[PDB]
Amino acid sequence: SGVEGAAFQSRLPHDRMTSQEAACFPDIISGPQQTQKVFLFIRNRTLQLWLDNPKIQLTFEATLQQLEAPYNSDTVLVHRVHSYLERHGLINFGIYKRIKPLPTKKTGKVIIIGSGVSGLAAARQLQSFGMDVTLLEARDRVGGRVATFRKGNYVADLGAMVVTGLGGNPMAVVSKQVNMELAKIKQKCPLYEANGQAVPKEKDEMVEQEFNRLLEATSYLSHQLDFNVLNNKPVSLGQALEVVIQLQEKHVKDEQIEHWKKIVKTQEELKELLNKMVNLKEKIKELHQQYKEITAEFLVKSKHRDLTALCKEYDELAETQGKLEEKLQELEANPPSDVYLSSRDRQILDWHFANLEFANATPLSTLSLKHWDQDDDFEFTGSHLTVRNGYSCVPVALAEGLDIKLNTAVRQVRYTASGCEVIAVNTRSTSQTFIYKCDAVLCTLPLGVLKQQPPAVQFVPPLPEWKTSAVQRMGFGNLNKVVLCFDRVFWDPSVNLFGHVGSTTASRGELFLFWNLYKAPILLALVAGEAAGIMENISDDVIVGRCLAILKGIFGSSAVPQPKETVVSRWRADPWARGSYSYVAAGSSGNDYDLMAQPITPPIPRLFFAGEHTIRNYPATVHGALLSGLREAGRIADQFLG
Ligand SMILES: Cc1cc2c(cc1C)N1[C@H](O)C[C@H](c3ccccc3)[C@]13C(=O)NC(=O)N=C3N2C[C@H](O)[C@H](O)[C@H](O)COP(=O)(O)OP(=O)(O)OC[C@H]1O[C@@H](n2cnc3c(N)ncnc32)[C@H](O)[C@@H]1O
Repeated sequence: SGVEGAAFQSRLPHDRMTSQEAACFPDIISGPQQTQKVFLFIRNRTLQLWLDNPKIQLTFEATLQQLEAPYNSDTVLVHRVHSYLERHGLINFGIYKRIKPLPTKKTGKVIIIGSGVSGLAAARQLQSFGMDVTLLEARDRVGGRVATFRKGNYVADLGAMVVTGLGGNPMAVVSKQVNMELAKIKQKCPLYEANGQAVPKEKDEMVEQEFNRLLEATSYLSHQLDFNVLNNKPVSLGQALEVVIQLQEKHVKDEQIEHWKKIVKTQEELKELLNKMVNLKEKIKELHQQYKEITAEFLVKSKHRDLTALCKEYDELAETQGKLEEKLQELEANPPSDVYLSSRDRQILDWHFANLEFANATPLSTLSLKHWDQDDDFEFTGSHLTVRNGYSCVPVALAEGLDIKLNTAVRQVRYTASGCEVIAVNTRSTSQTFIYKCDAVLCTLPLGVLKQQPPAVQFVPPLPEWKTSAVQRMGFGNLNKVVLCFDRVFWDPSVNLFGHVGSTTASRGELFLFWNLYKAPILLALVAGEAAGIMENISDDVIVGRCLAILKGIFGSSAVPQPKETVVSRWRADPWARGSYSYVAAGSSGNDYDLMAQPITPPIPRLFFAGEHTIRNYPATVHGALLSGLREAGRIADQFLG
């Protein structure tokens, strides 16, 4: 299934046309289904040709010469499919050799706000389409939230560092184009408690099992019993989790109660049984006395078959007594669980919640119970990988040949029914400003900058209410890293990651996870959830000291030398980001991502949007950013080039 795999790798069903293709090829969708079969094959085959060699431009001509008969005869259809694929960034995207050099005459001018992956991806597309494009970047580097530290042989990412499974991932193509080295993340993640001792395989698995069960429960509660609103306030994932935990504790307490009652009941039956036996002994004594006084040949017989009958009674009770002392001791030896989670178990469980806070870049109490995993259905297949040589290799290579103006911060964006003006200032001399005129503006401003109050950049006219309302509802998280560069490796080189279990629920996200990913002796420590924003207020030295303390508790002091180099990110305080990435906040939904993607048009579309926050099925990702850029380049070219 070569062509079939090509469609998969392109996130398209191989045997049916998408709604997009239906709209662009209405004559095919509403026509002979045999022609649709032909359409799909041309489409799947063209994708295969491009995917099999993503370093070279796939021209219409080369596509035609590589298609087998009878397909190579339907010249017009092939061109229509090739044009569509190319326009929408499914082929000829990223970085590749052009066999058809760009035309000197550039049509239409577009200003791209932001030199991150979304802006870079859109820029390269728009340029290859023959448009005049210039990127305005506030920083003194490209890449935005993809940021790599490089010094000597030391390499470390302060922003994006993980690639999520290549099957269907556009980054698979970009990886090949820039020769980026990817290493699969080994699953083994040993956990160490606050005292530094490792958590036994048993408990680790047990608690991880409970974590999974608790999450599954919140999903059942949400997508079955429709428990998504309470007191008119949307329910958060954190909220639902604590409720599920409470029920588990209630259930444990109930089975404990019932058990104690079995004990008490058995204990009462015994006391009462012992009491009638004591009375039967007193009744036997009444006989082993008195009994012994000439008709006796019949009086002794009588007193005998009488005194014995009282033993066919007594030791008979000692029997029905042994069946209780047995039942009793059996119960007081097999007690149900005393608690749902021991104090130590709860801390380990909090580590798993912190991990989830890292993945969504926000405390669980802010996540939408109903929509936090709204995009799960779009995950790519395969192991998640890490960028051994620094993720910045992508934006750096994508910037090749582009007209990028660094140290240029945009402060105003004017858009009228007949053109656009973008005002920016030099960040090195806020005295001098710049005024760039253009036909269209592509804003790849991070959601955190768009939420900023007072606003960092002004829109004239101001953005619509349906747009600003979406920006306000959507969540924008935070996550930070501490890069520790050593001259020696004192950790287990075969382990990619290991966790640090915090002491309290509130600080569970503080330096809870360490990553071993590079050539040089470098460790990355994460700061998630509530800890992320707070720790930004701590100086590098103090935060590094707390890292070494964690490390020394694990590997022993004297084993951990002082770091030669350290880097600490503070994404929330970074004025060009104001956070790490978006998340679906309680009260928001995947629809806000669609609203974020909508162009603003006063008589015709003028202001466009790209960025990790404008792509519903792939939010908060580098690939999502990439795709949003390809998407917008297509929408813009359609408007200005037709
Ligand atoms: C910061 C950060 C982010 C991540 C991550 C870590 C950190 C510390 N990692 C996390 O460790 C895990 C997270 C992840 C892993 C697996 C699945 C999903 C996500 C990840 C990662 O590994 N992998 C990933 O794909 N994305 C990450 N993310 C998110 C991705 O990095 C982003 O979604 C993606 O890089 C976003 O690119 P973009 O093009 O949408 O936006 P920016 O790159 O922010 O560019 C906007 C530009 O506007 C510029 N600017 C600001 N004001 C200006 C103005 N008005 N005019 C001129 N320029 C302006 C800013 O400098 C900025 O460069």
